[PDB]
Amino acid sequence: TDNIRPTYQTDANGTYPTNSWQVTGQQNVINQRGGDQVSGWDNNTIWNGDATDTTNSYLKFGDPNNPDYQIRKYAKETNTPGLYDVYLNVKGNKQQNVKPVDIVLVVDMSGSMENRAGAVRTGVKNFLTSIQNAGLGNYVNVGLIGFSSPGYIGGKSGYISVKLGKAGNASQQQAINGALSPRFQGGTYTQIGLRQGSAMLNADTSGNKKMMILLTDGVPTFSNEVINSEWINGTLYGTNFGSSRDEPGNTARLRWPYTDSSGHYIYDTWPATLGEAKIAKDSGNEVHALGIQLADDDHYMTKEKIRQNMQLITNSPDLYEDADSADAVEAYLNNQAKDIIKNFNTVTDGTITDPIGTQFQYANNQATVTSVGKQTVPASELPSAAIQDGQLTVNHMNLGQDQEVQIHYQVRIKTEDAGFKPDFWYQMNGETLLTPKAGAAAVDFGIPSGRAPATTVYVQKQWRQLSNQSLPDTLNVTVQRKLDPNWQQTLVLKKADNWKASFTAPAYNNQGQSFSYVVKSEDASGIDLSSFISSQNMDQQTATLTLTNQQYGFQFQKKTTDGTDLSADQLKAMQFNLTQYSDNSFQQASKTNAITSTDLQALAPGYYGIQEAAAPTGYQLDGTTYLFQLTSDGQWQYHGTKDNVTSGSVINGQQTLNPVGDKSDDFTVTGDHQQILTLTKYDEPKPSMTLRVIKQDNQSQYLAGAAFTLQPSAGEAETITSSATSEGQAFATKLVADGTYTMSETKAPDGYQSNPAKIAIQVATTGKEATVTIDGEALKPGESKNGYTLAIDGSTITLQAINQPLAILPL
Ligand SMILES: [Mg+2]
Repeated sequence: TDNIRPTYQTDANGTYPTNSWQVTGQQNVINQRGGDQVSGWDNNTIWNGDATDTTNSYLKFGDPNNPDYQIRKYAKETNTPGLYDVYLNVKGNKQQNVKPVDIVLVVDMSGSMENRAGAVRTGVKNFLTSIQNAGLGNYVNVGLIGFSSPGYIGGKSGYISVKLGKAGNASQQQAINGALSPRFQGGTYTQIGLRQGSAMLNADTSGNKKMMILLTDGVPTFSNEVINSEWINGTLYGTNFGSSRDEPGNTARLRWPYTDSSGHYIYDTWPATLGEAKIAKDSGNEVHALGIQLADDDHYMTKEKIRQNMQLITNSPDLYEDADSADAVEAYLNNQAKDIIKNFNTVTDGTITDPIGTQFQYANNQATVTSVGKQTVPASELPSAAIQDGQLTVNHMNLGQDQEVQIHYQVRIKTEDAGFKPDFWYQMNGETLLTPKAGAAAVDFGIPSGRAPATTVYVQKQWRQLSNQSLPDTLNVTVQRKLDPNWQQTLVLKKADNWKASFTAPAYNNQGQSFSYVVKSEDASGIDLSSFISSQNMDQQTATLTLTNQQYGFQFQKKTTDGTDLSADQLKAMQFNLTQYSDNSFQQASKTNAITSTDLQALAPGYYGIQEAAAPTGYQLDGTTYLFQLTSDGQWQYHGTKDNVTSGSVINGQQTLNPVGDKSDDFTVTGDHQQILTLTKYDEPKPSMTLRVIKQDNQSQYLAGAAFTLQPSAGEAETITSSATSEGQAFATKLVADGTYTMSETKAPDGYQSNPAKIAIQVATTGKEATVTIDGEALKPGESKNGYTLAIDGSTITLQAINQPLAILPL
């Protein structure tokens, strides 16, 4: 068998069969080639791996052309990666060139048998036929002893005999069946049957197995005189016999009982009959018996007692059976035929031991046994197969000519273990052994190997910034998988390579699925990324783990309740401050910076406030500080105001805020990934006043052409020229609430005296009234001072100015 012990190699590619084959179209399993003891390994390097195959890649023991047994172990990958079908096939045979067995049929041909007789005739004929049809004709010598009583069947002898002969032989068959053909008649001298059957068995010392099968209805009515006897386990056994005979004829009970030379009482034919059986057994014969429709022995002995006695004729009770009908008789003999045929199997109570390989686990604990040879192994003869404690064991294998069994189980390669190598052959079994019979040397199945291939996984960084400033040139990341505490993979993602790198890993996990990877970046000292909030996704289709760094930000837009546009001048006086807080109480600012309506400020997760500190010129100040939060996962939350802090509501799309006269402020979340929080802040205008000048000469005529200039406190100077009309001329510049202004005639018209008087106007907080002074002195509506008369009607301030002609020395 040296020529067919599977050999394995181990090297940088793993451990695998040196003489191998592959399954057509699969690259991750490798099996052991078949062979025979003469030629060695077969030439079959690839075939389909179909489990219904019974011809390819077997290891054949004995005659290469007619093996004693042949075996196969191979694996095939399933449609689930890492999960393999494994199959063990074993086919048997009938033995060749071994000694025959000798069987003597000992047939009760007494009258009490004849419809018993007819089932015996047919049963015996089928017994011989069965052995012939199984090709064991030449391995079974069968003889016959038929008994009745002296004078009937056998003549004086009381028995007939057909010598031991091959069961397969036509003339031997005829001789046996011809001998059993006369009508059964006479007494029942069971002792002579047992004696002569044993003598036939013992006539040589070839060393063949010796077997006697006794067919009787169980009541011996003739026996030899019992001379000595022994009591053994509370039954009486005759041990020495005279030539005189006890002849009760139609019952076992003696007419004239006696005490024998061992001082034991003999009152029936049983001591003699059991005695003779004991003598046969002691000589090395195996005695089987069929009790055919046992009936009460008149009113002497119950059928139950007879049955008890019958169970002592055989070597053990096991080897006595009852037959209740003609079919039971044929079935018994058929089963005796099968048992004898089974005797010549090359595999008898055979076993397989199959420990799973280190790098594999059982998919499940199911080991399915099926018959697949041309001759069926019935469900009751099929061996047992069980998986337990990392071992598949197959027991009670019984296989004759053209009988083959297949055992199927499943194993999964473990890729997750810390030491696992992809693209590396691991054996699916430990040493896997058929022991075909008790005491026989074990023989090896060929062990398959499996592997999981490596695959390339890509890691990519995606940046979504609010600027397009310089990003870092590199970024360090760490990959992990599901969380696996040993497995890690660091990578350097580089601007130069489109922010993409790769690693290799096993293509699938312990369950044959793609690994779920997670990735995280490390801090880079030279650049601040607290304003980026990362998210990730493995796209199995592209084999790419993308880490998305999303920048978040805040901005505001400023509006007016009235609906007018704001000047660039107006926006110059406006101030907004962004505050950041330490915690969700917003009780302590960590910082406060100016933010304009053209800014988009990147924000790290935190707590924040936005407040108008100064209104655009013309508009009222709303000093409300709105409070908000950017969470760690890029959620926006509204936390009310400084006056009334709330616990934080998620802002979903928009969140309407406090009323501003006519309108409401709002927070609105914008940008394509909700990355921008936009404040819309409204401003309501300050109520205002208009200033107009009426101009006259010293004689009540309106006087065009006098220049008057209005100087706002922090605003811009405006000059107008008087009309020659009662309506006068207005300034376009609105005198807004709280505002300070001065005015004077900056250019008298030609021929008129300049008037240097200084009008100061201070508008009330309401913006619906004003206080007026002139060269420091209070001037009230209706009153006059230094050429000016004041009137105030609603929100209109009117100054009537009188111009004096240049003085002339009169002549
Ligand atoms: Mg009888």
